[PDB]
Amino acid sequence: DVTCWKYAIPGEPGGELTAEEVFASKDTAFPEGFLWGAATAAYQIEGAAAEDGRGPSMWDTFSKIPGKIDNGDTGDVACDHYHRYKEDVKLMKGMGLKSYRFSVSWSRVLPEGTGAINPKGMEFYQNLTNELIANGIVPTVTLYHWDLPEALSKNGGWLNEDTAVAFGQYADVMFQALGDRVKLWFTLNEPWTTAIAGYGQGGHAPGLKNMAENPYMAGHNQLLGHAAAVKVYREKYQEKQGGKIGAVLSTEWKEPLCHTQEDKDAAERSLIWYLAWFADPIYKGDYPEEMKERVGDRMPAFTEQQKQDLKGSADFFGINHYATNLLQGPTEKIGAENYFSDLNGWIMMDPRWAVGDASWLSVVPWGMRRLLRWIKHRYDDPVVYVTENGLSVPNESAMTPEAALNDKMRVDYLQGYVAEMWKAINYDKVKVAGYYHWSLLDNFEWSDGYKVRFGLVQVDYKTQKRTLKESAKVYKDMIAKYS
Ligand SMILES: [Ca+2]
Repeated sequence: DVTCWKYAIPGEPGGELTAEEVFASKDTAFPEGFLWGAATAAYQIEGAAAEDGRGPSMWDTFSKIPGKIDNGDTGDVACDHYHRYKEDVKLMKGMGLKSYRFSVSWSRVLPEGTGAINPKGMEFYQNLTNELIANGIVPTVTLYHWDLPEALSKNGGWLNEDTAVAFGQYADVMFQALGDRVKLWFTLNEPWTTAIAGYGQGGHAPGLKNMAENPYMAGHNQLLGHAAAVKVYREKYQEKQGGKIGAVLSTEWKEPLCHTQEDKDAAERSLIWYLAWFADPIYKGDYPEEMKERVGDRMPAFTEQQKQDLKGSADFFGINHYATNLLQGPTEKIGAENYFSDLNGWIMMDPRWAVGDASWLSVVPWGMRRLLRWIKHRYDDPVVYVTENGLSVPNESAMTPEAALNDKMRVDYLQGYVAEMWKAINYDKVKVAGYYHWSLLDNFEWSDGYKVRFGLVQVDYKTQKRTLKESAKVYKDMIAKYS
């Protein structure tokens, strides 16, 4: 008499409403001033990797090593956005985007990660910022989106607290240069992924392998980096510039496989290990107690000063979200030994769910609603920005370019997840203030290379031609309708 594979919540307001029904309703509206946007990251789109003074990032180093990137791809050229940024901004104007989320290449501004500003690098981000504002688009900026300067990577990267210090000094430089115009700052993008993929599994730069200790240490120093950047911002810039700052965290929604307390506990535990790992420090001042107790001497301890620096170090909750996982309570005692054994949960997908162009991307729109609601509950009703959400259409690169433009699945993903976001705003009272679709452009999808396509806008990498897909046009109409 144990119910499994049944995710509907009895009595949930709006639970049964389809995306079509949500958008057909005359009463469906979004908050005033809602920031409809799209997101990118510097290494994924800019190119010009070794021109105009840019120093190498650890992803330049990583991508040059045979076997690290699928199909031998690199970010050397990417979408050539460094040269073509004016055209890309005009595309965004045409779509009526309210806002754009981009990242700054740390090593384009500070080639060694510290020291002298590279004038042409700084000038690019000033020019990009001005171009956005001149075209009515609100610029929002990610300071760290994985392109750690190689010089810092060589000195231990996020396993070295020196990197956190350097990050704070870099944030300082960017606030001073752009903060008169940029009023929404994201410190780090997906510290989970940097820690696990970059330092734990080695699938991402810098390619290190240790799941017992490295993820927790890399997470630790990223958090210290966040605290340092926010401290600078609050003390030196915030009163004067009147902007806001926060982190961009990430997780799948974690849904219990069965209606048992064991599976409910396992699902909650995965949310803690993925998201609260970073958010409890930022909102409450320390790691979750259950993580400290489970992980023991493999979890670094914050000093008293660090806890003070971390508590309350966000003005909003940035969240990247794509997918949902089912969680099961293990039936045999799991030993705490490494990140995935520590969280004591068995992870799976419902085979009935559609998937994107990688196995991690399950298409489960209601996960968006449930995660947003979870965030509201745990972190005392913060301002929330959905800072990434999007779809890689399976085998899109093997389609004719013409067929790829008719991206019905991406249309359905956009509509579905936005409708469930709306439910969170309307029924669950989550204070969502913006939504940034991943991505404006097809781009360098890290270790998957260019084969995996997330764009609203198709890029022909041979000619660099941009072409709007169906989803871009649907998104344009959505934004105009709900201003
Ligand atoms: Ca200029």
